[PDB]
Amino acid sequence: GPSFWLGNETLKVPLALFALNRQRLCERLRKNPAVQAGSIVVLQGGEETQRYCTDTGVLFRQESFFHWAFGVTEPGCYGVIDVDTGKSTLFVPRLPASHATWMGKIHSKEHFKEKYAVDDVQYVDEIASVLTSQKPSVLLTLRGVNTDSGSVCREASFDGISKFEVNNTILHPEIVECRVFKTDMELEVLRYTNKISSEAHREVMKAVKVGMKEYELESLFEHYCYSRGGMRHSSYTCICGSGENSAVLHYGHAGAPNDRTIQNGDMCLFDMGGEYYCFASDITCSFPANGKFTADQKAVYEAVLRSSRAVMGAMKPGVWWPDMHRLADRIHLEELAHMGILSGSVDAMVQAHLGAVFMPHGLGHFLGIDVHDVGGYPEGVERIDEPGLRSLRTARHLQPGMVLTVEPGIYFIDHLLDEALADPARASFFNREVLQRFRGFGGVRIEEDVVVTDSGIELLTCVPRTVEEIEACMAGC
Amino acid sequence: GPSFWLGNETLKVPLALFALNRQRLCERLRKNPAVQAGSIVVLQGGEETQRYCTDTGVLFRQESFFHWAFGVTEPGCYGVIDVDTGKSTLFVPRLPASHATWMGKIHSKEHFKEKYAVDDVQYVDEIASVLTSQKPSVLLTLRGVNTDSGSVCREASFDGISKFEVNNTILHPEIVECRVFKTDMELEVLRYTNKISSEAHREVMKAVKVGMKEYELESLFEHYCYSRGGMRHSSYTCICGSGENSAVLHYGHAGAPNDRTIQNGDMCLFDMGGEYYCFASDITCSFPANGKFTADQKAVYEAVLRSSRAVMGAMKPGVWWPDMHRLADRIHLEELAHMGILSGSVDAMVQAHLGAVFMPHGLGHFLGIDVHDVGGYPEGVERIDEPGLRSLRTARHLQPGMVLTVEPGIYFIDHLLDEALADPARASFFNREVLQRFRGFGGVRIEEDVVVTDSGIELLTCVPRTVEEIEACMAGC
Ligand code: NA
Ligand code: NA
Ligand code: NA
Ligand code: NA
Ligand code: NA
Repeated sequence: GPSFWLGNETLKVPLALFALNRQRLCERLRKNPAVQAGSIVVLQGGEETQRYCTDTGVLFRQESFFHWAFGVTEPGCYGVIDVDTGKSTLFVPRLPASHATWMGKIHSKEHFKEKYAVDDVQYVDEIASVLTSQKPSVLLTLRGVNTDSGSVCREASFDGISKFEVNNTILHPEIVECRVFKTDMELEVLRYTNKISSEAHREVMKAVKVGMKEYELESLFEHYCYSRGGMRHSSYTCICGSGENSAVLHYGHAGAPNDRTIQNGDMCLFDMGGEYYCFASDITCSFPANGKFTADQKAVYEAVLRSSRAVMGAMKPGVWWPDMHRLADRIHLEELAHMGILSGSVDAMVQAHLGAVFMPHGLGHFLGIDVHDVGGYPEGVERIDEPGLRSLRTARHLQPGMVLTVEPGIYFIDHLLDEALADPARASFFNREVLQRFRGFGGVRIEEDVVVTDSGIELLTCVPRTVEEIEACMAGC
Repeated sequence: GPSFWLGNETLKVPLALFALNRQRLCERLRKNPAVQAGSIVVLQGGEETQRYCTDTGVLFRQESFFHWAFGVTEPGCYGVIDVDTGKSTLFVPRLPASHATWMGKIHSKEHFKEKYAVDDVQYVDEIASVLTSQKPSVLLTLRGVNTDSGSVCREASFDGISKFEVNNTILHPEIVECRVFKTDMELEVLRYTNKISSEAHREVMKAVKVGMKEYELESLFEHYCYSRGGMRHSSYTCICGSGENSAVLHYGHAGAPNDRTIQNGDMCLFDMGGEYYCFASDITCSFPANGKFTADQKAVYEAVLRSSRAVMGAMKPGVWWPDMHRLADRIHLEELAHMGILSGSVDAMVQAHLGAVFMPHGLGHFLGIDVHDVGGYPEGVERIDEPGLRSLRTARHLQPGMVLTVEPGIYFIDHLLDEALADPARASFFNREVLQRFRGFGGVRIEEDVVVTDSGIELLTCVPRTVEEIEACMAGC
């Protein structure tokens, strides 16, 4: 059948991918004992937006659940799925015949039907009529709480919906759960987003020169991803932290917009990932600006390399994700002790949650259509109220088909260091004369994207990682 | 004093630019007989947003009126200006000390005071208490209708505002009028945005090759603008129309995403403009994909060049903008007749509104902090209900300090030509034996940004324009 493509060397994504998603959603819904026969899933697509009160258009990116189900790139659509039959209907805007002037061809409904391989296409203004005709028992709409933002999903509405029975509680947990497990077709797209983003990271490492602004590398990264990968969007705002900014976890946003001059001796921590057809990638590379690790930089870096590889090697079905977080903590503490920053029993350090002083964020998260993907905390899976672990975006056990980032890091963050040094249960583990050398060091994060397999993981990311590989890459070898 | 700068060769913009805007707004309001003594202007800044229900952040860009008055890059602020004294107070978010875990150093109020050169800085949650202590007579808030989008400006609101007298009618027309007339400091920024965008257009003409995707040039343009000009945003989504797509006026949006392969013999129409520190640029260059104009391409192109230069030569204070639109129409019609596409009396063609068949859009618009800048249709200025002229974004008379685009074009749009050919009042002008050669030609638009001076215009844009210049640029001169 048909495929989404941006030509050149970009990936052809079969529209069958979305058909399979629709089938899987229906299969799950049919197993749910609360679901009535004759139910119809109703999703509302994103709409075109403008900046504030202006007419300045914002580039449209589809809403993630709607994209998962339909793969539709146009704004202003709806999509419905008969649960019992699996039959899909796309609803497209009826554009005035007088509109070929400003926006482009006025495509027929037949064009959209063949483009998206759905069962039927109707106009948005006909939705109440078309639904009334099907005599559904209930409309299943999307409403629930995203566990990363705390936002409530936008439930579909249309002129005439009040005439229907509507259930807005059943669908969200089921569609979330389907999104958690990537199909083989979805994995092909994620391999591709990781391929292009990995190439772009390598180009950035080759291009970095002392004296550049951080944003020069952001620009280069996005230019590679778009011109060579067809990635018009990134998956999140690029983090190009250099020097002390590598310790700033929330960096690159408008209040800290990648505007520091990279200096000789600085570490760089670049967390960037292109998006292709609404599928994410998320990769972080850390390396010395000047292309040569100092002894202290090599020590910190190789500690995170060790925890990265230990977590990847331990991951397999049945592994509890918080145990991976604690595994990384333990390794970091051992290496920070080997380095002389810490002294004493690593067992006692773990008991005092010292790892969270150095890695306050979660070890990694699900990834898919959203970079922080849905389904980390379904009902019955509890957040753990401890330093570090409270920041984890899932406390689930791993299963085949889950896609995770693995992103341990070690940072020297003054607020956290100083808090630990004030606490008698934690202060004694520090050698202050050694820690002093590391104030302003910045931080190192190594982030890989992986898929859980039947026996372990498959790594999607392909960037230089050892000190040797990084130095050779940056030397222009 | 302090300036905004992104380093390297980027423009240093003094924060005194915004202080001057605030002073101008107060001087205007002091002269307004309806403004009460002790009035305070209250503006609310833009807030940080995420994609839909996800935690994926959208890169924050300040709201335009708020930017014009304060130049503040951070989300979540408010700003007030005492009218009688001109005293400015910025209100900033209160971040808890623990956010230093994720954000590095949390900036003090003093930091923001020095950064923005305002008189005072307070936390947002203290706004009601601070205003109460000032004992203002009335708060002047922003509400009015944007004449391009039809949207209503977001009026400031905070907890406790109901305890004050609020006027939401006076401010909008006044602050809009200040924005219409650019200061010397603003013109320096618009000259810079034109310089960078001009260079980037030149790089695109040098790089275009038959066989590329349109979006490869969008990517290159945006990369030049960000890496070399510090332009993180474009002023609007890039329009990169090749071949038939050059006749689609706002091509490049999500539904038509610059995804055509450029062919030998195609015309390209590239409408792209970087934004620096929320100041716009808007430039359109038209040129043959293969670097060599055919006779037909040269004739259409030079017709638009003729109207471009006639309008620029005619613009001066006191000129009614709709007269410039009609001037361009007349020239296009003369030239289309001189190339054999039309025959008969140009006077009769103008009476028949034939110009609007070839140029269905307005001649040009105000430009400033928004690409389609505010103030085109203040109370008393009426829209003209005629083809072409109906699309004008202003019917004002020109005055010194206004900034306008001058963007005549000629396009071969099938549904417009077909309408004309089906209308006995218009059909007779066409020579179908010559017209047939231009079906699928696309279109040409030449867009310059200019400032109205005391006696004429200043051209901001600096790209090759003659056939000879364009061929030389594409040949790498
Ligand atoms: Na990341
Ligand atoms: Na991540
Ligand atoms: Na393993
Ligand atoms: Na334009
Ligand atoms: Na324009």
